[PDB]
Amino acid sequence: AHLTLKKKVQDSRRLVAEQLLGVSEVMADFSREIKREREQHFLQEEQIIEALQHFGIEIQHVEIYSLEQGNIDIEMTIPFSGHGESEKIIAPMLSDILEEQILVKAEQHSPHPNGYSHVAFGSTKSYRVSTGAAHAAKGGGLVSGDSYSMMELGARKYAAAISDGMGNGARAHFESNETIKLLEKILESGIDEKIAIKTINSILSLRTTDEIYSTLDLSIIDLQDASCKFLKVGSTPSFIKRGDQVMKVQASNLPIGIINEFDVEVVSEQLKAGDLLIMMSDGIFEGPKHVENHDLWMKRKMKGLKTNDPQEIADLLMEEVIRTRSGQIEDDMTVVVVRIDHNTP
Amino acid sequence: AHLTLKKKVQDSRRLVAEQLLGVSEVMADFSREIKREREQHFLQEEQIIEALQHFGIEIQHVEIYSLEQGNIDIEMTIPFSGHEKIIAPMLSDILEEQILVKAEQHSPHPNGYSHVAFGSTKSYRVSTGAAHAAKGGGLVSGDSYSMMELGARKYAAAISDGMGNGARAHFESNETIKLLEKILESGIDEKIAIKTINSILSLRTTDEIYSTLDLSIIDLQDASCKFLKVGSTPSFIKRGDQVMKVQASNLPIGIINEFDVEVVSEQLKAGDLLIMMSDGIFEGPKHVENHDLWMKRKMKGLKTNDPQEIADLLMEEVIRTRSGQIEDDMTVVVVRI
Repeated sequence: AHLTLKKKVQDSRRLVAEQLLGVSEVMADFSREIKREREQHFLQEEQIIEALQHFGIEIQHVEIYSLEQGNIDIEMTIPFSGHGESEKIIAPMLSDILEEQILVKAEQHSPHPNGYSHVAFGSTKSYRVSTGAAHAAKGGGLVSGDSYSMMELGARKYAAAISDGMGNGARAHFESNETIKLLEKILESGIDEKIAIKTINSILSLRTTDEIYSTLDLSIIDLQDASCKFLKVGSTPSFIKRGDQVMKVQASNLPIGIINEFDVEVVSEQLKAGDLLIMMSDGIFEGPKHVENHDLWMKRKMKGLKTNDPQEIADLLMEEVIRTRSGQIEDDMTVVVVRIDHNTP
Repeated sequence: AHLTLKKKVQDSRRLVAEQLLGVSEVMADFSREIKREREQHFLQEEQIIEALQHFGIEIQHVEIYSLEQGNIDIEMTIPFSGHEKIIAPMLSDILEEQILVKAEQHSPHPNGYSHVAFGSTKSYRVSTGAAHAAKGGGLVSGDSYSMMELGARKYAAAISDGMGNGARAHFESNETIKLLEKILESGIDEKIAIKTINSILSLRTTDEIYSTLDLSIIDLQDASCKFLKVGSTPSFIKRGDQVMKVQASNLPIGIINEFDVEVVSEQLKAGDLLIMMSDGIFEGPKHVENHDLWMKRKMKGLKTNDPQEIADLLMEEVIRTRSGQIEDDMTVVVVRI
């Protein structure tokens, strides 16, 4: 409730600049963070070659292909020698990485007095992951307004994202499918997840509307110690099932765009082997039209599930929401399940 | 190739990272370019207040609302005085454009009440017109266009195509122009504004990934034009009876080319007609070898200067080459000076 100020084109021009300066800040903040990751691995590489010279080990042949904390892969070649010397030179190799355990793969191919022993070292992963999902559209036809994806990023972590958006058929998929495709590439870079969401949230800021773009739900399970990073930027609830318990995780923040200041909060939970992480969109959680308490209804539905296969769990919950109606589907429905259990190699 | 590249996921993610550093590079360069203009507007502002002070009227309460080379608008307060001569030097220190007067003398009394406002001057009036059509002749077309004015200095016109189908391409075309409508509005170098759009739209590292673009910028200062073409989409200029075609060798939007986009400049005068079309109109007539010579004879047959009629009478004539069929999305934009 102010004056007129009808010469407002300049006020819009300089305001759009701050939108372009704001996103340029998170891009520069992303550039210095990835450069910091380049300097750590480079410093780790220098520290590794000095440690070899000092310890009584032979530098007959060496090749370093890549050195990420998740995907550790280096190759060496040393004289044949004898006994457990191929692995007791690895004890300092674990300590030089300071964080990761290293295993040995020794390929000795020289049935002659001359020494030709080629060896490769790789990272170790714990907790094997099993996946499965169920998909459904509002009209049950062709393409749904909800999009999901779940891919593994090397050895360390398994990712799972779900995006919603608008309710229209074509108007919501092209906007929801693009979010996951943009997230599927930014998460592949190996950047901090809390920063990766601000970077996606900044790029997708368009028109300065309310609830502009695709809401999203990201869950990343670290295989190092079976920890999870619950990132909710779509305000969609998620659940964890351990035997017969059902623990609900939720977070306060608004959809993707520039709807909130001071970005997105992270939520962490600790799980063990045999646990079941199920996620759904708003079409399943608010699916049944004749239900008041959607939290108790979703908890009791899982306690009746008597299986550990993640594929069946996604379907028995999906069709149970359909059972509450006369086969009706009043909204786009999507559910993703992930199970955790050790490798036991 | 080389080895069997077992753990390519490491080599494939370092490449995706470098793609994301490239767009982060032009974004930091975009920030330094607008900061350069913000330091230019600030350095000129300090240059203004000392020149305004040295005068028998004193600065009093001068108000500078905004000072970009396109929209110059400032207000001052001066004594009643009598017989605008303070604006001829005010135009010289800014070193560009021209300034007009707008001084209204309120209170016809020997008081010192007198408000004044100064604004930029624009030359060469623009006239617009376009024609729209869908692939199946339906409601949803794969081509999207827009033509808005950015203050006083320039009139813009963009056309994007993309895929052939109506649904898969309507989102990619509508998104390109909406993203272009915000990057051009910020006020930045046109050559750098294109590398900003193309870097953001780099996704999946495919061939001919996203929407091809056709940008035409008409400067109202001296009637110069900046032809920016991403996708080798031809355009034409009509002056009386001449038909000049502009083209560029660069490839569609994405990261399909290195060393960014070449800029093309042209000089036009009054009465000229800038027409633009997508690949659905230029390749409209299917039983034609030379699409350029065919399009040239069609414009010499156009006998009107109304930009709206030119867009329809050219589009409807492309339909006549077929049996009323529309084999692809069609879009044409006409601009007169």
